[PDB]
This record gives sequence, structure tokens and C-alpha cells, in this order.
Amino acid sequence: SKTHSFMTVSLIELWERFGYYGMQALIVYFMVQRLGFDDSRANLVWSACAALIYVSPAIGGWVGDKILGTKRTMLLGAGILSVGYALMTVPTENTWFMFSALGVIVVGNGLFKPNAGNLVRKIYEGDDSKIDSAFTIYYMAVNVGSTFSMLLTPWIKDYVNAQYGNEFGWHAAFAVCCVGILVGLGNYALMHKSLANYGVNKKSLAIVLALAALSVVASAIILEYEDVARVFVYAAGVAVLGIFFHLIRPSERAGLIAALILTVQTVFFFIFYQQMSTSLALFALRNVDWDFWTWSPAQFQALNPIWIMVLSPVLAWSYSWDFSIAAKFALGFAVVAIGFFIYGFAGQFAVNGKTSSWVMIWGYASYSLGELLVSGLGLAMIARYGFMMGAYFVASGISQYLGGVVANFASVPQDLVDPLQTLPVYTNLFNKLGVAAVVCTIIALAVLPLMRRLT
Ligand SMILES: C[C@H](N)C(=O)N[C@@H](C)P(=O)(O)O
Ligand SMILES: [Zn+2]
Repeated sequence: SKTHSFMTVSLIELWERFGYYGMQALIVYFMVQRLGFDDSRANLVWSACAALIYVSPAIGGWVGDKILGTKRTMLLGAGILSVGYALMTVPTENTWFMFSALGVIVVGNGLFKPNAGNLVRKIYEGDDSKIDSAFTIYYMAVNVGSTFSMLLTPWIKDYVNAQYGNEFGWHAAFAVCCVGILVGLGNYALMHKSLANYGVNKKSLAIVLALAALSVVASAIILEYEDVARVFVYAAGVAVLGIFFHLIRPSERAGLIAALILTVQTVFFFIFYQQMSTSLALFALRNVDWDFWTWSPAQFQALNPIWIMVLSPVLAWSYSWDFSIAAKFALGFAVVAIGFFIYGFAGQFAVNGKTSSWVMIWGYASYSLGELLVSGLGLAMIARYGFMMGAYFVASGISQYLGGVVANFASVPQDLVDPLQTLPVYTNLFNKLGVAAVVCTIIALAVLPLMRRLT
């Protein structure tokens, strides 16, 4: 009976991320192509949205576990997400229409993501090794879903734009997101009834919905106003750095210092990882050309889940059987390093103004493999000496915005359309970032003896 209970929760996650990534691939292009955003702001706005999205399940996790139901909060978040993309199907209107929609997605995410995952931790089966195996199948469930989205939505965006100019076009794609949610939540979520935590308090339901609407407003204001989010992130940074400042204040130092390095490396990693949704997505837009009527530049992001699915069974194959396998951080950075250098040396070979189509295929292959290697991100993994549920998680949220400030180094002015000139600024970033990625590789191994010391 464990199988059925896991199958449903996995299918809802599949369609949820279908809608989510189906939106992610296109949103930054939407701000640039349909709306008139410059890559500078487009990167910042999307990256602040990502920061909020990452940091969202913090509040909502506690909501489903202590305030309302786990299954109920999950279902609620899914409906909120549904109305989130529902808001994305209306034309242009005030710019504030989108920011609000994003804010709704923020809130929806926070109520779905942690609880849907909590169910997998609970049912099938609960306090067993099976959990780790389960979360991998669940991990794959995301990748299969986000595949069909990141391939269909830009294709539907392109196709509908050809039949009817501007509207729906992009909004047709956002409607695809919407109906995806209405497919997962609309079917699978009510097909089975599994046991959760609370199982509804109307006073608590109300106070939650009110605060959720308010959070949509507050998110919209941080997204629209560039400087506001900048201050919000800065404040969050002084916060995280302060917590670590109090934690370190002889024997505990061996773990804490290591954790401090780990968290910053995690921060570093998220920076690299955001590039593909930002700067690398923009680089790919200034090269729609594809060899391998199709194929759209946003479709390049789909390489990520596709590569993960094909490299996963390769990595699971192990001849081993030990301890301090934190060297996988270094390898990861190292593999990310050459990935960026692929884009770095893209300007040299295969260029007709600005070409290199396969450069994205092999590049993303390297990104996905590096992401695959740093799977043990766990906040408890760094906690060897317990304020990591905050400081670390928040730091990992802050980093998402930092990825946009780093993407901004490759921001092409709106008046610059000549691909022969856009190419170098992108490669110069990618060539720099690869080098920076080697620096972390060194960092990861320099901190290795500190992991050897505590054990
Ligand atoms: C599909 C994508 N590569 C992925 O696995 N994402 C998970 C880490 P998330 O959907 O929880 O961010
Ligand atoms: Zn170089």
C-alpha cells in the first residue's frame, strides 16, 4: 500500500514542477521580449523572485505541520499556485499584474513544496533507509515533469505567437502551466487519501489566507521596486553573517569553521547555478540557432532535466563497497568549471556572427553533472557542532539573488543588437566564472583536513 501512496504524491509533484519550470524557462524571456525589461533588471527581478521562492517553504512548512493540515496545506498551496499562473494568462495591463502573479507563486510554492516532500518523508514508509531511495525516485519525478514543460511551453509560445500576434502567445504558455497544475491537483491529489499531521480550524485558515494575500502584496512590492529587494537581501545578509558571528563565540571551532566554509561554497554554487536561468539563458537567446518549426532558445534550459535523467543511472552504478566524501564538492565545482569554459571557448570555434549550437548541449551536460554530484546539500550535513535551519537556508536563499548580480556582469545594453559584439561580453563572464569555479575547487580540498580533524 506504500507504493500507491507514494505514486500519487509523486504525480502531483510531477505536474506542479511541470507548471513551475514551464514558467521559469520563459519568465525572463517574457520580461525581455514581450515586456521591455533590460537584462540588468530582468536578471535582478527574476533572481529576487527565486530568492523568495527558495526561502518560502520555511514558513509554510511549519504551517502544514503545526497550524493547518500537511495534506491540506499542500492542496491549498497547489490551488494558490494554480491561480498564480491563472493570473499570467491575461495580456499586459499594469506591470504590477505580473509581479503580483509572481508573488502568488511565491506563496503557493511555500505551501506546496515542503509539505509535498514531508509526505514522502512520512508515508512510504517512515523511519527506514527506503526514504533515501524514495526521494531519489521523487527527485527524478521532478526531472521527468520539467522535461515535458520546458520543451512544450516555449514551443507553444512560439506557435501561438505565429497564429495570433502577442496575445495569447506567451500567455498561452502560461495557460499550459496553469492547466498542468489543474491536472495534478485536479486529479491525482484527490485520487488517494494518505495519512498526514493534522487530520480544519477556520480561525487559523482565515488568519493564514489573510497573511498569504498580504505576503503576495509584500512580494509584489519587493519585486517591482529593485532597490527594495536590494535592501531586503542586504538585511538578510547582515542577519546570516551575524548568526555565524555569535555561533563561533576550541573543540566546537573544528566543525563550525568547516560549516562556515561549506555554507559559503553552497552560496558560491547557487551563484553558478542561477546563471543558466539568467545570463546563459540570455546568451542562448542571442543565439536561437539550433541543429540538434523548432527549436526555441528557452528550450535549451530543458537540457538540464534531460541530462540529469540520462546521467543518473550512470552515477548510481558504483564499484565502491567510505568517509568525508565532501571531495564531491570539489569535483562538482571542477566539473562546473570546464562547463563554463565550454562557453568560454565558444567564441573561438563555430562562429558565424554568433553560433556554437552544441556548446549548450555539452555545457548543460557539465552543469547537470555538477549539480548531480552536490546532492548532499543537507543543512544537517554542515552542522557538525543548530542555527543552520535559518542561517544556512537563508544564506542559500540570498545566493539566488547573488546569481542575478553575477549574471548582470554580462548585461547587454538594449541598444546593442549586433551579435558579433554581444558574444565577447558573455564569454568573458563565462571564462571568468570558470576560473572562479576552480578557486572553489581548491577551497573545497583546502578545507578537507578540517573535516578529517573532527571525526
Ligand atoms: C529539474 C531540476 N534539475 C531539479 O531537480 N530541481 C530540484 C532541485 P527542485 O525542483 O526542488 O528545485
Ligand atoms: Zn580562461
